[PDB]
Amino acid sequence: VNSFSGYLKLTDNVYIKNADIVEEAKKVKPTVVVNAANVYLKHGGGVAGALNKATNNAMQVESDDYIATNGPLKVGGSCVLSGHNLAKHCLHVVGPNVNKGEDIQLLKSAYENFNQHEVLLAPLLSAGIFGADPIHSLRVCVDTVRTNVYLAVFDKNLYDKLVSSFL
Ligand SMILES: CNC(=O)C[C@@H](C)Nc1ncnc2[nH]c3cc(Br)ccc3c12
Repeated sequence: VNSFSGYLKLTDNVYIKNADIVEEAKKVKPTVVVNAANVYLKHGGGVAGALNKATNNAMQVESDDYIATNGPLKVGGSCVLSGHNLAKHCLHVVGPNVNKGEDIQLLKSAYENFNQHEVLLAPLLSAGIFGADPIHSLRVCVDTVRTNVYLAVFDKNLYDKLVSSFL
């Protein structure tokens, strides 16, 4: 039993809700919140900009030190950093950005990072400003993640479409 509330169950291990991931993290304080990161950990907009804003820019300060030490992530890769006031940990995961020409096949590799964590609160990778089809992202999530994932979808119209079209 966990504290996630109001989710629709899609499969044995995947759950979904129309919710602002920032507000959801603040309420649940999950062990892991997933950020929709880029390779530079520049949290300017989309989910990343919103999560970082909620940390009062502490996420960005920590991220800049991480990059200065380690260099950029790989597309499809991840790193674990602090969750600040939102969660114990933040798993920064880089899905391919279609608006940069990146290989959509890398979306499966991106979701594989979730399997290193027993339970996660997450957005749909490569959705939103990353330009991928969210219906496809949900399909890859369900077919790749084996651990327990609670998906927050900000847009109500999109949430209803994802549920209604789910096979
Ligand atoms: C239409 N874009 C998506 O669907 C992409 C998806 C990854 N974005 C989000 N997903 C879940 N919760 C979220 N809260 C937010 C608050 C702010 Br401001 C900006 C974005 C999000 C956000």
